[PDB]
Amino acid sequence: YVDVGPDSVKSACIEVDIQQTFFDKTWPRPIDVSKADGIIYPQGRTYSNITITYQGLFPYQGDHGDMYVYSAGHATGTTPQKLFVANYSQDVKQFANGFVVRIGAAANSTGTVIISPSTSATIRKIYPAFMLGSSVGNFSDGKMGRFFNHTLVLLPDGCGTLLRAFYCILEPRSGNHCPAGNSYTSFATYHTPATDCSDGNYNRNASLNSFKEYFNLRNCTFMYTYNITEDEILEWFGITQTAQGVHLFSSRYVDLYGGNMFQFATLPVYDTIKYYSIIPHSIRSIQSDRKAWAAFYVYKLQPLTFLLDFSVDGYIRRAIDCGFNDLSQLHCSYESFDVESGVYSVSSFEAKPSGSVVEQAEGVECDFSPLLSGTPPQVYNFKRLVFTNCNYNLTKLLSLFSVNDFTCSQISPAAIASNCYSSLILDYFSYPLSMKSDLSVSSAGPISQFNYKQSFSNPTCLILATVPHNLTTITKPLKYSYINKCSRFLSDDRTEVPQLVNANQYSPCVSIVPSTVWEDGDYYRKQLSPLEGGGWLVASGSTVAMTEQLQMGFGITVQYGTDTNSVCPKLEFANDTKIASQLGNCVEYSLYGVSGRGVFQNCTAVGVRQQRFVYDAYQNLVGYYSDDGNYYCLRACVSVPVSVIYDKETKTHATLFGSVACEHISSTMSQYSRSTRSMLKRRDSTYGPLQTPVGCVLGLVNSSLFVEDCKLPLGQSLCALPDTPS
Amino acid sequence: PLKYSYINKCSRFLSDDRTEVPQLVNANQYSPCVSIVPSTVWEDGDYYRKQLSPLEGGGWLVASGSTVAMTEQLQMGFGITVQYGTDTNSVCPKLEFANDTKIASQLGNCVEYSLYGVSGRGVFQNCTAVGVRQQRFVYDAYQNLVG
Repeated sequence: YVDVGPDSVKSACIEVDIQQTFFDKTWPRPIDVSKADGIIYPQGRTYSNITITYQGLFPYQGDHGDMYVYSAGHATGTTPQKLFVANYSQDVKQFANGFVVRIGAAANSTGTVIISPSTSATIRKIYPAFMLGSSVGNFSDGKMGRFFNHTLVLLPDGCGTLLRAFYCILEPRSGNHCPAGNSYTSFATYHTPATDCSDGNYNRNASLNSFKEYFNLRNCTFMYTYNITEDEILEWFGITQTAQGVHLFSSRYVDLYGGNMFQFATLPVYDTIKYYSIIPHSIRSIQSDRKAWAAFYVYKLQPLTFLLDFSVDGYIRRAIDCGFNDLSQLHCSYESFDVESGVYSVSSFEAKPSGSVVEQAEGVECDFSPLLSGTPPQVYNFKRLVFTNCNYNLTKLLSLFSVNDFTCSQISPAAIASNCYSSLILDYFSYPLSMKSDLSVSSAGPISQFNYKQSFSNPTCLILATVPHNLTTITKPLKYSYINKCSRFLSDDRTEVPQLVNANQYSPCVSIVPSTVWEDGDYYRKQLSPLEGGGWLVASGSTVAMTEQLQMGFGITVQYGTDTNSVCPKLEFANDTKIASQLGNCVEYSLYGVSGRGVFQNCTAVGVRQQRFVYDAYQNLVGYYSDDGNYYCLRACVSVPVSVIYDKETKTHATLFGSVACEHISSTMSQYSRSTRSMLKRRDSTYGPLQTPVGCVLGLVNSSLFVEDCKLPLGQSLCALPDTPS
Repeated sequence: PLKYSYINKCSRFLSDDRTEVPQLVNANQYSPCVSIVPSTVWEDGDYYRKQLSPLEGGGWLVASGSTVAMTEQLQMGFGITVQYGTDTNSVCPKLEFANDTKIASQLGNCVEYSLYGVSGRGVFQNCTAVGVRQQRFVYDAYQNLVG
């Protein structure tokens, strides 16, 4: 393992007190995508002074981030004491596609000491520490953030000039206030700046030793160190986790001024990261000497597309988060930072459909009790079960067997249980696990040639299983057997023609074949009459030795109908709101397994009743002749068409919703079209909708003036008169 | 190894002890069940279960495995894959550059080339570097190398 050096001197750890209420600040920092905030440089490639679009993991433009700040600990007079820290040890996050940070964002300024904030000390850049891993949990004291197995360590050590990476296992300590000891409160690490960070001695292991104090290093597999230089200018840093390991991106390595992050380093850790947390730290500074520290920000990445303004210096100087809003969408769609003035359609509102109702059942159980006894048939002797009007829980049925093969076609193995159908059909037979080779829907084997064919008109979930020793009512055939020949000899006794089995049907030769094949290679022949077209029917079969536990095969298929969809899963309707009468929005629904969403009203039944569902020329439901005696007319679902009126000289715009009317328009909305419409809110944070002859709009003054040339015409005699001219 | 062995089950039981959902292995990654599974499967059909916390979303992790008899000479499997990068194409075959003309400076015609495995042919001249350095290869809007 890694040469970690010496262990901690004492079992006890400096006591940690949570003072998190002192750390509250309101210093949010939204991503300015037009300054390329948080932009990681493209991986190993650049472009010249051009505009292009690109997709990758990037923080969303609207994010103001999560902010953290570190402080000096407990100290009084001329000495350090305990660790007065925030609750960062308990701050377990889900790792989410990597993240980027701002370090030193508030540096070269002033703030407060935090824990002693009235001091109003000037603020300086400070480097964050982190831990990541695949598993977290409670400490023996119930404390959050214990990490399990190997963990990913990030810590600056001593000064910001040294950075460490580790991949290692933590060992808790049983001393006073320590991770196994039961006087423990919270994790923390610390720096002792009075002797650390000396200009004749930067303590290369300061922070790690203060870490060692709480946890011994065990199974250290990775270690890296980096030489860094100090600079109060803000830097960007990013992490990703990939199949090629974790990668480290930074502006410090390459781009001090533009802030683009380049892949400074890589890691060999191929373990999935599920959890991400920020490590607590304290400065063991003298009370009289306390100093304040600059705020730190972090932003999670998302799979987003951007328009990118590369400079001739190869740095992205501006960008457009394409999906951030409608205007951004336009810029991105035309790959420019200045779309020409005009009126443009944008994505419609989804109209926020309401939570679902159903009309499924009433019904009886789809009792499967025939499967519980006797010898299941030879493959040419199929026994079939068909259910209608009934409710089931197939997992209870499945518990009765040990399934050694579950495969399906046209449906997931889960979905075949979850879905309602008009019929549920099951074919079952004896079938060993030696010959279990010839069952598939595409099999060309003699099993499919003469004994079974499965139609592709329906989804089908095939099962091979064995019978448990406590299913004593199940019995087994003397051998497992099948037809391996079924052809007709010509009346001239030379030519011969096979009769392949029809889908879901018995081959004709079953009429001459014995219920089981007594001996392998048994064959039988029948002379055929002139009424039968002449010739001889000729058939034969083969056998497989019996097994100590019976082996079984099941073919299961389902049929979807219209008003006959009455086999369903057992309802979970208990403890729920009354259905289906809400009405209401275009409510999502499942009516006897007929699913979709839509608007309904009580309205004039039309021909013909007892068909339930009647559809139009495009097979869209017209309405439902309900069981409550009301015909419910379907009025589908609604959306709001919307467009942008853009005057690029003033850099302003208006919007239209039109025929929807201002009854459905309000100062805020969530239906939705875009995640924000802040581009309108630039002024319309203070304004309501206006109703017009084309219909409801935003961003407009009712001037009612007359215009000689609209410039951006609204049709009819309507007009978007320009905002105040330059 | 004493036997060759593998995982044949890795699913999570629902907290109601009826429904169960499989956790299939991710491409090029370990399945989560390796955290409870032993380094080798000691006996064919060995199975192990872990109750999952509410922090873990509840339920039980359930896993099992199977074994194959050892062979007199060891049998091995190798999965080998390669990644193509841009300016990172630095794993190559050993060069056969010995006993050859000086490269790459000819210039010359549109000379055929392979620059760190970046291949094609083209004309080159010494000319005004553009942003940004240490990306080596910079391309146009159609992903054609600029220089």
